[PDB]
Amino acid sequence: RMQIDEQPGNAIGAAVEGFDHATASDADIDALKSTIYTKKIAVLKGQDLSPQQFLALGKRLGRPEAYYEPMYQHPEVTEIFVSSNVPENGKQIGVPKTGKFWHADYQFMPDPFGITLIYPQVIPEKNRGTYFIDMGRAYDRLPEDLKKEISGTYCRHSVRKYFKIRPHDVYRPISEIIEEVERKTPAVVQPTTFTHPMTGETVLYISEGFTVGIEDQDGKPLDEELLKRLFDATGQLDESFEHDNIHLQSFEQGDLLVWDNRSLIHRARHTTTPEPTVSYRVTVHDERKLHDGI
Ligand SMILES: C[C@H](CC(=O)O)NC(=O)C(=O)O
Ligand SMILES: [Fe+2]
Repeated sequence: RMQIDEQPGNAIGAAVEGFDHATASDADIDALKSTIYTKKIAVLKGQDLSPQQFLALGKRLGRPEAYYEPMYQHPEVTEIFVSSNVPENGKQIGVPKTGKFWHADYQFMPDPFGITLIYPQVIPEKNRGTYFIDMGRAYDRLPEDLKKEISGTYCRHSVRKYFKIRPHDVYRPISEIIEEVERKTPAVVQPTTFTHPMTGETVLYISEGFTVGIEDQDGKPLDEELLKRLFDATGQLDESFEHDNIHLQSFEQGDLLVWDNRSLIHRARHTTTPEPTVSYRVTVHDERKLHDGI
């Protein structure tokens, strides 16, 4: 039935053939999750699923959690995060072109989930994909001066930079929305590096989209150049996307991307044209927290 073909050596990614979430065994799920923690990306091939079946597939990997802002939610399945620029019956479903920035999912939240699932529905014919950076691999290749400078430091993550304007936000003062974002989703504090509870790797838990500051042990803020140097060194400032840390993951019809939300930061690659693009997303919590300090 299920057959996992991992990429050779330390290459990122792994293809999964003949996977049926309804008939997959417990050993198939454990082996798949083990591939996600080690190969970071698991591409399920030939997935023809309804929105209800996509949620049932995500339930096999963990406990799904719906996005906190309801305008992203699928009308039928509230646990499905919808990124869509294609109206259905003239109504806007989801939010158009999400995640066009380096980030980890729910990084700005106090308890991020460990597994992210992406099921593209409408795929533009050419320049479409998703960039990826292994922050565990990025920390290992950091310069020694940066490793010891961030030792014992903390980082603050906030969605204040890419919080999308909601339909009911029209005609409201922009400072009224800013204070609402800082009230409902205040900046969370995480250690700059944590230990992956599944693999034991040291993960540099930062992202240009969500990480807004860096502090030492006492919470005393450090110069924001330290964060900018970390973004530059890991490849999050390369607008050409030719950095060695950057991996471009494309997909065909029927692919279902399941990747490690602890180690990986990602960025949506969209066309420079108004070409239709629809993607469904399910995000689940596994048997452990983001790290053993949460
Ligand atoms: C703000 C952003 C959605 C968007 O780009 O509109 N949130 C996430 O990506 C997530 O953490 O799930
Ligand atoms: Fe995302």
